[PDB]
Amino acid sequence: MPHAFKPGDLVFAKMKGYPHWPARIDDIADGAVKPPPNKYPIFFFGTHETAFLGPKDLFPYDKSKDKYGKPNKRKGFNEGLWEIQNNPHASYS
Ligand SMILES: CN(CC(=O)N1CCCCC1)S(C)(=O)=O
Repeated sequence: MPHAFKPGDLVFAKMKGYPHWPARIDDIADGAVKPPPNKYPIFFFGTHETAFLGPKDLFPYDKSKDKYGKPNKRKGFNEGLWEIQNNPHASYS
């Protein structure tokens, strides 16, 4: 059965107005800003943006890739697909 989300989990993350987007659950570094309660820090591949999202917007990558893992014209998306497939745990700083 599934566990709660944890840092390093890979997902497609959904934001109003954007296609389901390759992303990961990030860690929070020592001394770094924490997310609000019930929210996770989501690192979006390709754009390298962070937003705070709850589970309703997080789709596990293995289950969802056949549906959501296809090229999109949006800035940074295809770069994102390469990152999530080829080096999802690297430093993108
Ligand atoms: C987090 N993204 C949306 C977003 O806030 N923005 C898009 C990038 C420029 C700033 C505004 S995403 C899903 O990576 O496209």
